[PDB]
Amino acid sequence: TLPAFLPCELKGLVDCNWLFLKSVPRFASCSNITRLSLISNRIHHLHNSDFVHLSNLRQLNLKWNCPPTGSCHMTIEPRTFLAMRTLEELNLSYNGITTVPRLPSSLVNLSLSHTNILVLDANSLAGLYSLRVLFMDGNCYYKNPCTGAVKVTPGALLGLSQLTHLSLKYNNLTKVPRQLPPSLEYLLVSYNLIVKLGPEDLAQLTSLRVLDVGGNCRRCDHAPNPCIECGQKSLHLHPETFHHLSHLEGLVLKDSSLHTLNSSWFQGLVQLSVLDLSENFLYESITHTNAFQNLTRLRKLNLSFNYRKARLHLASSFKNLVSLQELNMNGIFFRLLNKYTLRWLADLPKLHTLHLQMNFINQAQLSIFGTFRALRFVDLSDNRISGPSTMDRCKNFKFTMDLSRNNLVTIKPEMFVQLSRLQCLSLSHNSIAQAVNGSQFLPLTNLQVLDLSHNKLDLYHWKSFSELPQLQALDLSYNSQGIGHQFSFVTHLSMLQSLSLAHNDIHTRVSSHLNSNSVRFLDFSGNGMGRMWDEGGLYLHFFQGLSGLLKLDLSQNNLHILRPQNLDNLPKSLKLLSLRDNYLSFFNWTSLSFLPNLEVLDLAGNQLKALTQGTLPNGTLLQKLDVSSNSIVSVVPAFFALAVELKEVNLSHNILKTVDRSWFGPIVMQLTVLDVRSNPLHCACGAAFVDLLLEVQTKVPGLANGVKCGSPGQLQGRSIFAQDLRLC
DNA sequence: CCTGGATGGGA
Ligand SMILES: *[C@@H]1O[C@H](CO)[C@@H](O)[C@H](O)[C@H]1NC(C)=O
Repeated sequence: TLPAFLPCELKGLVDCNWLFLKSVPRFASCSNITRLSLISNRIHHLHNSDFVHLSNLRQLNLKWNCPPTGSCHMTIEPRTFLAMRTLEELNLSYNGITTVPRLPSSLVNLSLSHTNILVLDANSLAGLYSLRVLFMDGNCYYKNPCTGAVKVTPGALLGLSQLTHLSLKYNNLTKVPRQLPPSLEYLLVSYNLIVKLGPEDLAQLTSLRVLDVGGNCRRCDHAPNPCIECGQKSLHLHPETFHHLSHLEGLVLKDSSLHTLNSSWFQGLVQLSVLDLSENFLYESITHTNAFQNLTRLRKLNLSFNYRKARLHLASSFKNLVSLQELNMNGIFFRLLNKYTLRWLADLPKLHTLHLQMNFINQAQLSIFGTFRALRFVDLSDNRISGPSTMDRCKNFKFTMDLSRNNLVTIKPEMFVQLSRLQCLSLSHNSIAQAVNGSQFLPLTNLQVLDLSHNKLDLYHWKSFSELPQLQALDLSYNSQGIGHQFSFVTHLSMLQSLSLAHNDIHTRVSSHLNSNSVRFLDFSGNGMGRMWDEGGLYLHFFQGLSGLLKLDLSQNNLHILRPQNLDNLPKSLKLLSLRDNYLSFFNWTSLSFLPNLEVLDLAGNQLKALTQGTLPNGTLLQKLDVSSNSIVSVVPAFFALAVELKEVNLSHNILKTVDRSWFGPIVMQLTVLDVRSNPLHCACGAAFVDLLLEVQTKVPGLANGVKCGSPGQLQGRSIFAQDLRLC
C-alpha cells in the first residue's frame, strides 16, 4: 500500500536527501535498489550493519552529512562499506573524517573532497585496483584549513592501475605527488602552492588529456576572499615541462602570475584544443607574442582578465588558430575597438564565439564583425559604448550580438553598418531615451529578435520598428515613459510573434486597442490592468484585436475583479492565461465558457478563499489549473468533474485540512499531477485523504515526506505518514 | 575539463 521506501522517495534510484536523518534508513524488499542518495542529512556515525540490507548497492552518496568547519567528526566502523561487494560509486565529501575507510575492490569512482583526510599512503586505498576516478579537493585551504599540508606519499596511488581522473586541489601542496599512475588522463592540482614545475613533476604521464596547474602562483589584487600571493614574481615553468604530453587536449594556467609566454610550452601539444591563460599579466604578450604560431588544433582560448599593470592589437600569430571556435577577452580593459584591434581573427574559418565584455570600450567600430567568416555570438555587454565610432535565444544558431549595459542614449542607424546579417540583438539596460520612429535600425534587415528592455523609449509613433521586416520577438519590458498613442505600432509589425510590454509606464493616451494577426505571445504583466479595466468600456477590447493570440500573461496587474465581459472580449484563440499574483477574491468558474480553447490557467497568488462559485464547466479543454498560494479553505463537490481533459492541478500552499475525492469524481484517476503540499492537513486517525493520496501516489509530488500535517500539534510540521493514519 | 572571474563539480 504505502510507498516502500519511507521516508525517502523512489525515482532504480532512491532519494533520501535533506531528511534530517541521523542514521541510514532500514525501510518489503530492499534487495532491488542499486542507488541511494543521502545528501545533506545528519548522519554522524556509520556501522558494520548499516548497509547489510543494501547489499546490492552500486552507487552511494553521503555528501554533507558531517561537515567540517564550517564542527563535526564522523566515526566509521571497519566493516561498514564491505557489506556492499558490488559498490561502484561512493561520495564521502563534506564529512569530517581523517582516514579513508575500508572499501570493497569493486569501487570505480570515489570522492573524498572537503574532508579532513590529510595523508594518502599505499594503505589508504588498499584493494582499489579497479578505481578509475579519485577526487580529493579542499582538505587544506582557507575554508577547510589545516596546519601544514596534505601529503600524498610517493607511489601511494600506483596500485590504482586503472586510474584516469585525479583531482587534488586546495590542499596547500608544494610539489606534485611523485610516481603517480601513468594511466592518468586527467590531472588537476590547481590552487595549491606549487610555485615550480618541470618535466620531472609530470614524468611518465604520457596518457594525460587535460592538466590543470592554475592558481599556484596567485596575484591577489582586489581579491574578495582570503588569498595567498605567490612569493616569487611568477610561476616557474621549465621550457620542456609539458613537452612529452602527446595527447594533451587541455591545459589551464590561470592565475599563475605569468608575465610572458614561451612557445616551447606548447610545441609538443599537437592535440591541444583547450588553453586557459586567464588571470595573468599577458596584456602586452598577447599583442606581440608568437606562442600561438602552431596551436593548430586549438578550439578554445581564454585570455580573460589579462589587464595592464598604446592601443590593443592581437599578435599576428593569432592567424594560425585556424581551428579556433571561441575566444574569451573579458576584463582586459582596452578602451578602443577598431579595424586593427582584432584584424588577425577575421580570416579564421570557424571562430563563432567572441567574449568582449567588461572591457571599458568607449569607441567601437562594430562593422568589423561583418567581415568575420563564421561569427555566431559576440558579447559586448557591460562596456561604455555610447554611439557610432568617430528572449535572446538565438542560442548557438543565430548571429547574435549583445550590447547590454552600455551607454547608449540614442540609436543612430549608422552604428549598424555591415551588421546586416544579425538575426538577434540586445540593447537592454542602456539609457536610451528616444522616440522611435522607424529610422533607427535600417541596416538590420534580417533581425529576428530585439531586446530593448530597461530603457526609456517613447513609444507613441506607429512607425516604430517598421524598418525591421523580419522582427519576430520584441522585448520592451521595464520601459519607462502629446501626440499619437502608446503601442500603436504593434499592428504594423507583420511578423511579430512574441512581444513583452511587461512593467511599462502606461500613458493616459495609451492606445485602447492592440492589433496584430501574427502575435501569439503577449506578456502584459506588471502593469495597471486593474486601473485600466475599471475605466469602463475604454479598454474592454484592449486585447481583442490580437487575432490568433495563444498566450497572455496578465500577472501582477492588481486585478481585484474579472467580469465575464473582459473574459469574453479576449481573443477566442487563447490557450494559456496567467492571472498569477493578482488580488482575485471571487471568480465564477463557469465563466470559462467564454474561453473555449483555454488549455492552461494560472491563478496562483490570488485571494481565492475557496473553490465554490463555481464549477469547471463542460466542455472546457482545461489541461492545467494552478490555484497554489491562495488561501483556499474548501471546494464544492464535483468541482473538477466536468474537466475531461484535466491533467495537472496545483492546490499547494493553501489551507485545506483535507483533500476529498468527491471534488474530482472519475477525473482524479487521470490526473498527472496533484500538488497538495504546504497544506495544514488535519491528521486524525480517521482521515480519508490518506486513502485518496495513496490511490494516486505516483502523481502526487513529495508524497512520501513533503506533504505535511497542520494538526494535531504533535503531528504538525510532520509527514502524513509520521504515524499510521489508517489504523482507526 | 566544466563553470565564473570565485569557487565547487567531477565520475
Ligand atoms: C505548485 O505551485 C508551487 C508554488 O510555489 C510551486 O512551488 C510548485 O512547484 C508547483 N507544483 C508543480 C507540480 O508545478
